[PDB]
Amino acid sequence: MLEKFCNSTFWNSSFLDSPEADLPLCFEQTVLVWIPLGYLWLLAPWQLLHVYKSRTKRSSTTKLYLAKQVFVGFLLILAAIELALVLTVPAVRYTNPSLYLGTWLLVLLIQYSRQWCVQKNSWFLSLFWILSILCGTFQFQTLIRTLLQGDNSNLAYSCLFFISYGFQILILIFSAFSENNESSNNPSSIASFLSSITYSWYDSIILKGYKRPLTLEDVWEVDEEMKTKTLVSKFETHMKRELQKARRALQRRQEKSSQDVPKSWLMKALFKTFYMVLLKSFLLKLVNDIFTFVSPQLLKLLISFASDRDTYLWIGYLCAILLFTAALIQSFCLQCYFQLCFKLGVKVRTAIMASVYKKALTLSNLARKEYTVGETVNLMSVDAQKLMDVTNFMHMLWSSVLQIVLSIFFLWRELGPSVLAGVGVMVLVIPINAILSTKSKTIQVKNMKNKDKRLKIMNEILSGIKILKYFAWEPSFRDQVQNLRKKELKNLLAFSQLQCVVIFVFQLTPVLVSVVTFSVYVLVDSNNILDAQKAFTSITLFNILRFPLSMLPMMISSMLQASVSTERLEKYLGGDDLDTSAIRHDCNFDKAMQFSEASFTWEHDSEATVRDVNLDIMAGQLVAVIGPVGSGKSSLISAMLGEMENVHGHITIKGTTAYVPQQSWIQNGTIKDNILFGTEFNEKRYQQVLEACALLPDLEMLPGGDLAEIGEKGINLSGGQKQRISLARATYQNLDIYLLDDPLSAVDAHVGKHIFNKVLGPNGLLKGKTRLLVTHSMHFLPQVDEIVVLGNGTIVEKGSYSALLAKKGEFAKFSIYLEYLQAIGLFSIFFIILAFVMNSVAFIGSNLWLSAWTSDSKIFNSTDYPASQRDMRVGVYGALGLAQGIFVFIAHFWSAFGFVHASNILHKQLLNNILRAPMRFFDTTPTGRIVNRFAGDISTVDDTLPQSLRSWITCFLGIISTLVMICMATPVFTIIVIPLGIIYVSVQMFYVSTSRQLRRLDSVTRSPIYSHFSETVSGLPVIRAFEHQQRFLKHNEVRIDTNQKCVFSWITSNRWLAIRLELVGNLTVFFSALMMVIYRDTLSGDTVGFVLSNALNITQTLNWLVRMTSEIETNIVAVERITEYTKVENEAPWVTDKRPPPDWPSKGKIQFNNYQVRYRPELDLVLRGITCDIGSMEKIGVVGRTGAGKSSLTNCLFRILEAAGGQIIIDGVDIASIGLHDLREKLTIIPQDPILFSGSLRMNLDPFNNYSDEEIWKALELAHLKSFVASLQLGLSHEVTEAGGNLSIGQRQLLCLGRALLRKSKILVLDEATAAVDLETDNLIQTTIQNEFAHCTVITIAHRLHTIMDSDKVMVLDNGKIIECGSPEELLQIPGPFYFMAK
Repeated sequence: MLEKFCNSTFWNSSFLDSPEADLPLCFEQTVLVWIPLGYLWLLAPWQLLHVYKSRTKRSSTTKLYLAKQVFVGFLLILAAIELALVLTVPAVRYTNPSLYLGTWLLVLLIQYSRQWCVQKNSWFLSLFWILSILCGTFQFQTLIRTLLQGDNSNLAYSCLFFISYGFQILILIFSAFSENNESSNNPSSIASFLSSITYSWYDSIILKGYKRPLTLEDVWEVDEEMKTKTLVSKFETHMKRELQKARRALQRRQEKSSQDVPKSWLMKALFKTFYMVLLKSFLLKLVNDIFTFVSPQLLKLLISFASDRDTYLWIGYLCAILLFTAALIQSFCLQCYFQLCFKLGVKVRTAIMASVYKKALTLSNLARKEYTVGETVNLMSVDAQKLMDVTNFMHMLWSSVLQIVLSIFFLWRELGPSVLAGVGVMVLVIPINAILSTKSKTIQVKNMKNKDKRLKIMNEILSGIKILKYFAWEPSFRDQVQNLRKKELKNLLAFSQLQCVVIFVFQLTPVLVSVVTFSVYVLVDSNNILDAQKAFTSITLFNILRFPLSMLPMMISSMLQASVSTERLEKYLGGDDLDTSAIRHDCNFDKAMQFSEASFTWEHDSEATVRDVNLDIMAGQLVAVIGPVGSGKSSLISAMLGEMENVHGHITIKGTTAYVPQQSWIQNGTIKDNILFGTEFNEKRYQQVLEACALLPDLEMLPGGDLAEIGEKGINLSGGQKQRISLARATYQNLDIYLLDDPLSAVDAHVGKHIFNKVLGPNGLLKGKTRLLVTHSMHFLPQVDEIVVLGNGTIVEKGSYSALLAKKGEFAKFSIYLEYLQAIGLFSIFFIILAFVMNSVAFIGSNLWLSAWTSDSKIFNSTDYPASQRDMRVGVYGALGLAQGIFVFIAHFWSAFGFVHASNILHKQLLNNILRAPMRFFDTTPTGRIVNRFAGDISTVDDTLPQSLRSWITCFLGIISTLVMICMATPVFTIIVIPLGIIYVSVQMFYVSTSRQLRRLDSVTRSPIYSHFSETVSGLPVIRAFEHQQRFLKHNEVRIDTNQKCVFSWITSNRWLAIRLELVGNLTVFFSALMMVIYRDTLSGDTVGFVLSNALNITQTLNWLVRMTSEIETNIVAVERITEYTKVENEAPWVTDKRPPPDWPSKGKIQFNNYQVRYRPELDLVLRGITCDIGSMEKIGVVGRTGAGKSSLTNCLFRILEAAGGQIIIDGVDIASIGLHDLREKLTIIPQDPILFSGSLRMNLDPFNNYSDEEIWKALELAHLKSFVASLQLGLSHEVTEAGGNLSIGQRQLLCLGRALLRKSKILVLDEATAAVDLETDNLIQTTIQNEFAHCTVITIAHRLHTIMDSDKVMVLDNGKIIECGSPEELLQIPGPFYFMAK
C-alpha cells in the first residue's frame, strides 16, 4: 500500500527483531485506525435504519446519556483542534483528523439514536469502543516510548491523542452501565451489552436469594417473546402448513397402492420456525471451537520461548496476553451459546407441550379412545421432554466430529503416526464404558422388584402397627425385613463395584493414553526424541479430544430416543379432528331442539346405537326419556354433545347447552371453584343452588365445606355427592338447554325428591328451561311434561304420563456429614482418603518425571540416544502409569465396600428405633411421611449419594494437585491463590445457595401442568358441552408460563457461575504463565510445560467441584431426615432383669390403684384415679359412653400408655417393673379391627413357628374356620392379600380368634369384637369364648350390652371414672346409668 501518503516506512520487519520493537508509525496510524472507522461506516446505516424503522417512545434524558454524550463532544473538540495545528505536511497527517471529525459526528448521532430503543448500549456501539482501544493501544505505547526516549518533536500530537485515548476508555466504562428503566420487569432487554454477555444483570437475584428465600413472584417474568401465546401461534402456522403438505403425500401413496398415519413432519416443522435461533449458534460454535485450539497452539510458543534464553521478552509477554484474551473470547462466546441453545430448549418444549393441549380439546373421540389418561399425560411429561435434552446438545452432532477430526490433525503433526495408538485407547474404552453401563442397568432394574417387595411389606406394617405392639411380634418382622434387606445388599455390592470400574476406566484414561503414545513414539524409531514442545502440546490436546470422544456414544442414545418419542407426537397431532357437521347451533328456527331422522353409532364401522330418531321438542318442556339398558338411553345425550359419529341425518339444537355426566368429573380446587366454574360470585344464585342441592347441610361435617381441597389428592366424596355437585354446577350457570344423566342414580330418595321439585319441577329454579332427563326411576314420571320411552332402536310412546303410559304399568450443618461418615467407618475413610492422596502424588510425580525426561533432548539428539537411557525413562513412566492405576482401583473399590456398609447401618437403625418408638409417634405424624422418608432417602443414601461423593473428592485432589504443581515451580504463585481462592469460594457460597432453591421451585411448579392436563382429558366431554374451551387454554398457558420463568431463571443462574469460574480459570492460567515469563532465568524450558499444560484443565475442573458440591449439599438432606428418626426417643426396654416366674400369671388377678394416664403430657388426664380389684377367673364387662376411657383402659393393660399416676399389679407383681415383652406374651387381646399381614395364613397365626400345624388346625376348628381353610386350594399356605382384603370381615375376626385360642393366656381382653360382626357369627364367637376361656379372667368391652349380661360384674366408665361396679342383676335394680343404657 501507499507509503508516500505518510512519507515513512509501511513494513520494516527489522523493527520486530530488537528487544525494543514497535510497529512502524505509518502502518500504525493507517491500518489500525481504519479498522474501527471502517467498522462504523460499514455498519452505521443498518444500525440506523433498524432504529428508525422500528420506533419506540423516546425516554427521559438520564444523567449518563449526558456524560456519554458530552465526552464524545470533547473528542470532536480535540479532533477539530488537531486539524488546526496541522493546518497551521504529510498527507496522512491531515486526513486522519478529518476521518475522526466525520466519525465522531456519526458516533454522536447513533449514541443519540439508541436512546429511543430499550437496549441502550447495543453490541455495535459497545464493540466499536473495545475495537478502538485494542487497535489504539499500539499507537499509545509508541508515543509513550518516543516521548520517553526524548524526541519531543511530535509532542503536540501526543498530548491530544493521549486525552483522546483516555476519554475513549472513559466512554466505554460508561457504555457498560445500563439505565434502570421504569419497570422493564426482566432486566434482559435493558441490560447493556457488556452486562448481557457476562450475565452481570443476574447479580440481583443471586444476592437476593442468599438472605430471603426465593418465591415465584421474586423471579422476573420470562420475556415478551417466549410467552407461550406467541410461540404456540407461530409454531401453529408452520405446523399446519407442513401437515397439509404431508397429508397430500399420503393421498398419492394410497392412490398408488390402489393402482397409515402422516409421518415425518414434526421435526421439519420445528426447523422452519426457529432457524434464526438455530443459526445464531452454528455461527457461534465455530468461534468457540476454533478458539479451543488456540490455547494449546499458544502453549507451544511459551515452551519453545522458555527453551531458548535468546528469545526476546516481548514474544513471551504478547503470548501471555493472548493466552488470556484468546481464552476470554472463548469463555464469552461459549456461554453466549449455551444460553442461546438452552433457550431453544424450553422454547421448543413449550411450543409442543402447550400445543399438545390445544389438540387434546379437538382430537376426535374415535381416535381418543385408543389412548388412556395415564399415557396421554405422559405424552407431554416424558415424551415431550426428550425434545428438550436432544435440543440441548443437538449442535454436538457435528461439533464433536469437527473437534475430533481437527484435533487428530493437530496431534498428528506434533507426534506423528504414533498418536494413532493414543486415539485408539479412547476408541477402545468406548465399548468398555458401554457394556458395563448396560450390565449396571440390568442389575439396577433387577433390584427394583426387591425394593417394591420391601415397601409392600412395610407400607402394611406401619398401618398395622397397633396389633404389632400388643403381641410383641416385632422381632419376627425385624428379621423378616432384615433378611429382605440383606438380599438387596448382596445385589447392591455388584452395582457399586460395576460403577467403580466405570469411574476407574475413565479417571485413568488420561494417565494411560499418554503412556501408550509417549512409548510407541519413543520406541519405534531411535531417532525420535521426546521434546518439551512435542509432549506438552500433545498431553493437552488429549484433554481436549477426550470430551467429544467420551460423550459421542452417550449422545447417540438421546438422538435415538428422540426418534421414537417424537414419532408418537406426530401420530397424535396428526389425529383426525372431531367433526361437528352432525350438529348445528342456531336460534333462527323457532323450535328449541330438533332431530332429522338421524342415527348414531359408538363405533364407525359397526352397528348403530341410535336408529331413525326423530325427536322434536320446544322451549321449556321438561322432557324425560326412559327405557331398558342397551336401547340407547345415554346415547341421545352423548349424541347431542357431539361425542358420537353419525351415519346419516342431522340433529340441530337451539341456544346454549348444559350437561351432567352419570360418572362425575370433579375439577381440582374448592367447591366454590367447581360450582362457579369461571363466572362471578352471585350470592343469591350461589345460595339458591346450595339449598336446592341439599349441599348446604352436606358442607357442615366436611372440614372445609365452604372451601375444601375437593378433587384428587385432597378429599373423597360419596358417589351421590359428586353427582350433587355436578347438577349444582349446571343449575348455577343458567344456560339455555339442560341435559341430565340419571341424577337419581346414587342419591337418597327424599333428597332426590327435594332436588326434583326444587330444581327440575315447575316450581324449581329452572321453570322454563328446555330440560332432558334420562333414567330408569319410575317415581317422578307423573310430574314430567313428556316421557319418550326408548325402544330397541326407536321410540314407542310420544306423550305424557297419563296420555298413554298410565293405561297399564307393565313396562315401567456439618454435623450431619460426620454422622454419615460415622456410619461408613472412620477406619476405611482414612485409607480411602489416603489412597487418593497417593494417587495425586503419583500424578504430580508422573509429570515431574516427564519434565526430567524432555530435558534429555537438550543433551542427546545430535549425539545418539543410548538404549539404556531410552529403556529406562520409558520404564519409569510405565511404573508410574500403574502407581496411579493401583492407587485408584484400590481406592474407589475400597470405597464401594465402605458406602454399601454405611447403607447397611442407617437402614438397621430405623427398624431398631422406629419399632421401639411409642404409639404417640405414629398417631401424631401421618403414616405417609414415614413410608416416603423410608422409601426415598434410604434409597437416596445408597443409589446416588455414593456415586456423587466419590466424584467430589477425586476432583478436589485434582485441583490441589495442579495448584501444588504450579507452586512447585514458581513459589510466588502461592500469593496469587489467596485472592483467587477467596473469589472462587465466595462464588460457590452464592450460586449453590440459590441454584438449590430454583430447582425446588421448578419441581414445585412443574407438577401442576401435568395434573391440570390429566384432569382435563379425563373431563373432556363436559368441557365441550359448556364451550368453556377458550377458558382452559388461557388457563393452561398462564400455568405453563409460570414454569418457564422458573426454568429460565435456573439456566441463567447455572450460566452466571460458568463465567465467574472460567475467569478464575484464566486468572490462574494468565498469572501463572506471566510468572513463567518474568522468571525466565530459574525455569528451564520444559518445566513451563507441566506447570502450564496442566493449568489449562483447571478451568473445567473448577466447574465439577462446584457442580458436584451442589448435589452433595442437597442430596445429603436425605441422610439428615433419616438421622432425625433414629434419634427419636423409644419405649422402655423389652426385657428387664426382674423376670417373673415362667408360669406367671398363675391366677389372673388384676388390681388397680388410683391409676392415672394421659395420651400426651400436654393433654388432660383421661383416667382419673381408677381403683379396682379383679379376682381370679372373673368375667367383667366394661360399659360407658364413647370416649369415657373404655379403650384407654385396654391400652394401659399392655403398657402402651405409661402410667401418669397410680399403678397396676397382676398376681402380686407390679407390671411397671416388668419388661413389656415379658408382660405382653402372657396377655391376649381381640382387637376391634382385625388387621392381617400379607403372606401365608400360617404366618398370620404364628410368626415364630412355635406351634405345630395340628395345633393350628385344631385352633381353626374351635374358631369354626377349619372348613373354609380346607376349601382353600393351598390351605395353610394360602396367601392373604394386603390387610386381608380377600377375606370377609367375620373371617378375619374368626382368624383373630384363632390367634387368641392358640396363645392360651390366663387373661383375655375383648374390645368390641362383635361390633361389626353378624349375629350368627357373634353367637359362634360368644360360645367358643365361654367354653374355651372358662378358666381365664376376661374383661369385655362392647357397645352391645347383651354381650355383657353374662359377665360376673359390670364396670361403668364415664368421663374417666368408675361410677358403678356390680353384677348385672344388682345394677339393673338400681335406677342408674347402667339401668338407663339397658332400657
